[PDB]
Formats: sequence, C-alpha cells, structure tokens
Amino acid sequence: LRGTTQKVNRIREITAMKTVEALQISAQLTQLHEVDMTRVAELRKKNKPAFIEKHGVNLTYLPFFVKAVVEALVSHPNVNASFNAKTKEMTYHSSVNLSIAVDTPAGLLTPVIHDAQDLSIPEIAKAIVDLADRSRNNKLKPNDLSGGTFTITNIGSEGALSDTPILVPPQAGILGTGAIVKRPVVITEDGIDSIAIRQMVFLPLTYDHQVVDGADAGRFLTTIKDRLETANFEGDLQL
Amino acid sequence: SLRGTTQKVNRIREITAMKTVEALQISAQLTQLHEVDMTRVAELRKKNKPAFIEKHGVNLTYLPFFVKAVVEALVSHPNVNASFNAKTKEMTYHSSVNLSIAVDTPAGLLTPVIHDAQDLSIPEIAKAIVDLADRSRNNKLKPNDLSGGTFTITNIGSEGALSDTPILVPPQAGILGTGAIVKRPVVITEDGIDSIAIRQMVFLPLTYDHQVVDGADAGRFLTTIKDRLETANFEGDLQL
Amino acid sequence: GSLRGTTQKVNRIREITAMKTVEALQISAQLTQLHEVDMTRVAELRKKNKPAFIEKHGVNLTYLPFFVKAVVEALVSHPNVNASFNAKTKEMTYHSSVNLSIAVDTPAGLLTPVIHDAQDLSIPEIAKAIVDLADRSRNNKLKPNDLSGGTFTITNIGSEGALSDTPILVPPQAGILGTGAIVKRPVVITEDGIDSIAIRQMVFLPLTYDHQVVDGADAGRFLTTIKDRLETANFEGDLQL
Repeated sequence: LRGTTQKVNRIREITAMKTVEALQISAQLTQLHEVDMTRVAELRKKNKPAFIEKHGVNLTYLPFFVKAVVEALVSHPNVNASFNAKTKEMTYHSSVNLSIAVDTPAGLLTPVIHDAQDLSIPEIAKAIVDLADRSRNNKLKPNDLSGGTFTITNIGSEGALSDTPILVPPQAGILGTGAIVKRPVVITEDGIDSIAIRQMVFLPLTYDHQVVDGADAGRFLTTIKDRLETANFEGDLQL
Repeated sequence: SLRGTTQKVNRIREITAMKTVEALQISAQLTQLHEVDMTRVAELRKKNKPAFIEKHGVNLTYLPFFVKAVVEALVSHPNVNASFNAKTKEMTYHSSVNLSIAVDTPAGLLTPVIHDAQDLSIPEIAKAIVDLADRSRNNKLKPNDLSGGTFTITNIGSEGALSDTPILVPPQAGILGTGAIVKRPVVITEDGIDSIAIRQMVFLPLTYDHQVVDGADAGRFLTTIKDRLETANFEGDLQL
Repeated sequence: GSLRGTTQKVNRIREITAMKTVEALQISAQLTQLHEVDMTRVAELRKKNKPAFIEKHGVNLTYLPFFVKAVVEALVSHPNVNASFNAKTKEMTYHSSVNLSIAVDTPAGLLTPVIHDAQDLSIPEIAKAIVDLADRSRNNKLKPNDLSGGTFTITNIGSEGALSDTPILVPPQAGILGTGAIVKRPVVITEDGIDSIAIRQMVFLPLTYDHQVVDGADAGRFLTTIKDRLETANFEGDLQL
C-alpha cells in the first residue's frame, strides 16, 4: 500500500460517507461505566463444557452482553427509539433489532439479529456464529443488514479499554464492550473495605442527545451493569 | 408503555434536540479527563456535616465543594469563563461567573443558573442549590433563572457514570462533569516510600471548546480545581 | 493586559486554531480509542541510561523519543494509518514518508511543527530534532517547511496533568495520538499462572482517528503494535550508547 493511491471498495466508501454525515445529523456523546465481570467469568468457566455439549456452540462473553443489553432495551424503550428532527416525533420501536459489528476482509459490517428480545442465550450464541460466518464468507443477504434499532461493537477485540464509537442514525445508541482486564479493586463487606482482584470491563455507550440525555443513559447502563454483576444467568443457559 | 408508538416530544426535549445538534457544529468540542482524590473532602464533610446542618439549615453534600473549586478556578482562569465571536475573531471574558447546574425535572433536564457565583460562600452555594432544585422540580423557575450562563457543571455520577463527553452549549466554552466517586486502590507516597491505599477517586471530564481553550489551558484549569479539592482546606470556608 | 471584563481580538495562532478545529470535525469522522500501556520498563531504562545518553548525544533523554520511535515504526508497519482519504475521488493515499507533527507550547499558543521523514531517524536523532523544533517554535525561528506535510501527530496532553483527552485531528491527517500522564498504579501481574498486585507506571494512549481512513479494529491493531513495543522496552541498542 505504501507510496500508492488506491480507490476504496463500496463498503469502505459507504462507511466513510455515513460516519462523516452521522455526526452532523445527531448529537453524539459517550458515557462510560465500569462493570465487574468476575461472576460471569466464573459462571462461564463452570458451565462452558455442558453448554457446548447441549447447544453445540461455544459460550463466549458476547451472549451475556447481548442478553443484558436487549433486556435493558426492552426495560428502557426510550433508548430503543428514533427521532425525526423535521416532524419532532419520537418513534419507540417494538422490536429490538440488534446490530453487531463484524470484521470482514472487505470492511466492517453491522449485520442484524431481528427481534432479539425473543431470544434466549443459546439462541443468541447460535445467531452470532451464523452472522459472523456468513459475514466473513460473503453469504449475507440484504435483510441481514437492515432494520437495526441499536448496535453492539466489541472494541476490546483488538485490545482497547474504551472508544467513542460512532452511532448511525436512525439508531440512538451504540454500546462498545471494552477489553476485560484483571484489576485490583475495592470490595466492601459489613462496612469493611478490602482489595481484591476482579475482571473489570468498561462499557462506553455512545448515545444521541436528541433521543437520550445523560440521566437516561446512566439508568440504561445501570440496568446492564447490575444484570451482569449479579450474573444470575444459570437458568438462562438452559442446561 | 412507550413501545410501538410515535409521539411528539415536549418543548424541553425539542429544544434540547435542536440545541445539542447545532452546538457541536458551531464549536470544536473535546473532553479532557483528570482524576481527583476526594478522600480529604469526604472526611471533612463527614466530620462537619452535623454542625453545618445545625448552623446553616441545609445538608452538606459534595456539590458545594465542586462548585466552590470550579468557580474559584473560573475566576483564576478568566480565559475559560469566556465566549468567542467567530465573525469578529474577538474573545469576551466575562467578569461574572454565572454557573449553570444540570437539574432533573419530570419534563426533562434543565440548566438553571447561579448568577455571580464568584461572590458566594459554601453555605450560600448550598442554599442556592436547594432553592434551584426545589423550584426546578415544582415548575417554579423563571426566565432569569435560565439565562446568562458562562459555564456549566453536570453531575453525571448521579446515575452511576465514571465519565462522559458532555455537550457544551455556546456561548459557553466549557462544561464540567463530576463522575461517580469510587473507592479505589491507589499509590500513595510518604517519606519517599510508595504504598497502596484505598482512596475515594473521582473523574472530572471537562468538555471545552477549542475555539476558546486549548489542551494546555484546559489542563491548567483542571489542575487548579484538582489541587484545591485534594488539599481540601475548606474548614474555614464552611463558616461553622 | 488583564482579560477579565474585556473583549479582545485573538492572535493569529488562536484565530487559525479556532477555524481549523471547528471545520476539522465537520470534514472527518473523529472518534478516540483508548489503550493503557505499562511504561515501567521504559522508565527504568531511561533512568539507567540517561547520564550516558546526555554525555554522548548532548541532549536530555525524555519519554518523548520512545513514544516517537514506537509510533513511527507502527506508522511504517500500518501504512493504512499513515494515510489520507480524498472524499471527492474516494481514493486513499498511503504516504511513503512519516512526517511526524509534535505539539509544542509557545508564548503565542500551541503549534505542531513536523519531523520530516521520521522513519529514517534513530532515537538520538529524534531527541535532537525535538529540542531543535521546540526551541525554534518558542523563539519564532520556524520556517514554513517546519509546519507543513504532517502525516500524523503526537500531543503530550499529560504535560498539564490529564490522564486522557479526545484530541482534535486535523485533515488530511488520519490520526493524532495523545500521551496521557504517566502514573504509578497498583496493577495485576501474572507469573507462572499466579496473579499478584504490583506498582507499575501506567499511561493512557488515546488515539483520535478518522473513520474515513481507519476503523476501530485498524486503530486497535496499530495501538497494540505501539503498546507491545513500549512494554517490551527493548531500546538499549536504539539508544546508541
């Protein structure tokens, strides 16, 4: 590539145009919360063999993030929404159509899990495997890329703690899952503080201030954080 | 429930949507982040809270400490308490510090203003915050309570956030977020010896307009705030 | 004179900075990815070799030549980051030269002088070039060539205490890296499968990048190359002592 000028492909041309425009037709800002993933990590380590044996797919952290985010989009319908700046009307989507960022040799794509609110953790794990595979092997259909109401992007896959991901209207939010890192943190029990090692992650949420304010974003991220930290997912694994 | 419907938004949401989209296009916003050790303020607040409530008739929270430090820094850094005219290329440095504070209401977030905040003590700030929060919730704010802001503080930690990139509204040049105050293991140095101690740490993200403030100006302004809060010499300021 | 209570026209640097930064955000798609880097081994190497470095090369050894050397090597191995996008023709230009801009403080404001063809320079040559550019910036001895042709920028946001920032990128550049404050922190260390807590010098490296040129995965790969180079800290030979 070095020392050359080359025309970009259609996917990269559209990405360049849409991201420049997206920032000018929305009011983006990125709120950041930290989440203790230790209990999810222990649950995943304990149940991974039985999960793979019963459902036929590997159990990663992604279905836990997806389950929590989709439940929070149902509980906070104001975030699963779109604003029309010409009519000043807000549309609150009944479907949670979750876009996921996927890496392909031709560029990043955002295929969609339609009606993700009806899916269990085993169904989510299978849908991720299917979308990632077809995205990398050029087997996506136009329906796989349209209708998204919210996006999740795994920025931690290449080592980042956090980012300010660009949302694409008509969506109102895009959540990044940063790298999960062991850190010394403070634990409080019966008013006594102590230092312990925990698996911590940053969850940066880019949100559109036309649709969501700082308090709305914080309540939505708190629902996600508390669901993941409690890690009451054994029943959800359907073992 | 809201799901499956299309609804016209209220006047606050409509103006907020319009102003925030436009604000980002008539300024050059970026957010610098510093960490501040609030342990000494936390201990001072815990020790003096009963005497403060008894004398001044108001609860002592962290907010008057953040307000007092930010307003002192806006006086010491008049270049931050300022507005830029992009047509004439002139900067106006405001002699008044009119501090806007983000407040929650049933109809949405508002930013009422503490006018001439540079003349106020911590007890006067605590009383002004109680008055503004009460009238904001009970729909008794007047137009003079919402105009003339020269800088804003928003408590993004009230809903759990560590940090954010809050949107600044021109003609203001800065908006400071106060993140959640969290106990963390940190390195302390005493008599040349490093050790690990538990401290109450907060992130202070400052969104600033690069038309008015550069990265070094922002850093010097946040350092004045950080040093004031970390030294926590506020006992005389409490007027007990 | 005193600013408070006055209206004053800004100087040329502030006027150009106000125009370029407002416009830059509207002709690019900026976002800032953040990574943490353990600078302890670089700090120890710098402390150990600082006297021999200033004795042989005549200039002080700071952290900046280490950041510059790592960033310039990564700009050569990630040519997609040392690049510019033409939104009219939809063509990407991958620059063969690494012309590294560095933010410098002056009495009149911040400037970004450029180290041209930085890919050919050693750490001693980088250290000498930084001293020269910082001096000529503060004493108004810069020639127009010292401010043009930049392909990437490094800004030391940690010099005034910041952990991180979302620095504004100036097109046609595709990235700007901030070096946050280097702070001692308790971190987890793993040795033979055993975790322990140790004190390490940690730094945040926020990279603002243009999504027209670089995506989140590209940014992460580029920052991982820089992070691994700095954490390994195999720079003794590079110091040419």
